[PDB]
Amino acid sequence: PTHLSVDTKFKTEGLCVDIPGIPKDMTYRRLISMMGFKMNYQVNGYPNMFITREEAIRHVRAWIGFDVEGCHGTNLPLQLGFSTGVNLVAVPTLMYKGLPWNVVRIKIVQMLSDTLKNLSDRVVFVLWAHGFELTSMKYFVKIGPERTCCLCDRRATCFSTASDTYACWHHSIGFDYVYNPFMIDVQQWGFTGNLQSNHDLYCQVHGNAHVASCDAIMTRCLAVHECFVKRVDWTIEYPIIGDELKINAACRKVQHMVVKAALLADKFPVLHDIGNPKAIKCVPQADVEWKFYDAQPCSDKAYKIEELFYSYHSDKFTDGVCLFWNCNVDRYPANSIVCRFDTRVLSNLNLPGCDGGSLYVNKHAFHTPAFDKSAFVNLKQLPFFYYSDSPCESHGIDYVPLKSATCITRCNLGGAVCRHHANEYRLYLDAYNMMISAGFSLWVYKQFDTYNLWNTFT
Ligand SMILES: C[C@H](Oc1ccccc1F)C(=O)O
Ligand SMILES: [Zn+2]
Ligand SMILES: [Zn+2]
Ligand SMILES: [Zn+2]
Repeated sequence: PTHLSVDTKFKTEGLCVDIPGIPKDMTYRRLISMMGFKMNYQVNGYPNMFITREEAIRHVRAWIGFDVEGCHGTNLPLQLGFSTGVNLVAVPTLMYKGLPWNVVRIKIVQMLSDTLKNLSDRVVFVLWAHGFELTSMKYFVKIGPERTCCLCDRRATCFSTASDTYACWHHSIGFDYVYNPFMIDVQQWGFTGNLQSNHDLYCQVHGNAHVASCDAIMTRCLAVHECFVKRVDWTIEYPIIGDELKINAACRKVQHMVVKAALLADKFPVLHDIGNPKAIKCVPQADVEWKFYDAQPCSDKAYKIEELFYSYHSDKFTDGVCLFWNCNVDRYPANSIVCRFDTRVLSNLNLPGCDGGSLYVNKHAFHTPAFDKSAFVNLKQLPFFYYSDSPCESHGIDYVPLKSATCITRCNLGGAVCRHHANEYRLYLDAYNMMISAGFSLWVYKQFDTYNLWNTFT
């Protein structure tokens, strides 16, 4: 029970308008053969072009929606649409004019390689299969045993007929065939009605401009909805592909800094920590009464503050301060410290999601509801600052004297930042900029003022 058996049944009703007469009784084995591919009884790491829903979820970074619409099918031009927004027109002889397959296949390899090189070791074509997309694969896809890249140790994803060589997404410049792609037909999952009617039940952000790329985007969106919005699996781990470790470490440093300074500046007697049920006190030495409230990361809509706080805990969330560290609510109370992931951010960790939301993949996959500026009406943006009450002592990298109004330390109060605090400030600032650029936004109660931290040095 690891791969999808080629002898598994494939429902063909969705294919019979493009392919009339198609047998009702059909396996993946017969479908792959009908698509013009020969598997040759091969136990060389590629047992099936099609994969299970579980294998698809583990490889969500590889997902590329793909749709083919007949422009006029042997004698007719085809419009090839991808979830990157690209539309290519292939003649048998972003909107691109009609061109023969030998040049279309070069564009396909370039587009996939540039989209996927920093995300995944493969491609998973996410389909809402009606026939033409499956019969078009023979024109740009080659299959065979699992291979390695000619220039590196990564698995091969592309083939070149010019050189008779194989390459990964990073080394495929000039390559013309997609090699050993994977695919999944969403229409096999058991749906009633067409793609648009199922997609529109959960999403208003993607429309139907009636082009192939619109269908491709909708197909991947419906797949993300089914796999990450309604169903949520936090047991699945994802490989490190970027700055995951530094971002996570930075997040822990900023949370401790900000919460510690808020408690020192306003002396709240109670902190209401709302969110992750596995949360730990981020400022363990603080005097404050720390109370926890369990809420898993919402993946569909942001929590209504009325449901989190009301229906009869100190009960009085108005006493002291509320900490919402990645706990996405519709409207934060005025007495809050907030970290909210901005879904609009462009990065290799943040994948496009459903209904304005995004799929943030860092160790685990978290579908996050659309960033909404109106959630922060009772608060303000948290300014950058660095605070430290530790002794001014170097212990144990070169130096240029630090001058900064935001280095809140005893040495800066005394008129000259020490070397230890300058090094810690620069480290903190790098961690802070890393967290911000990853897409996290920080918000605080309007009365927050770092001028109140200077008198903690007496
Ligand atoms: C990020 C990108 O966003 C849109 C794409 C098409 C239409 C509306 C969108 F918001 C996507 O979902 O692929
Ligand atoms: Zn390579
Ligand atoms: Zn959508
Ligand atoms: Zn110092």
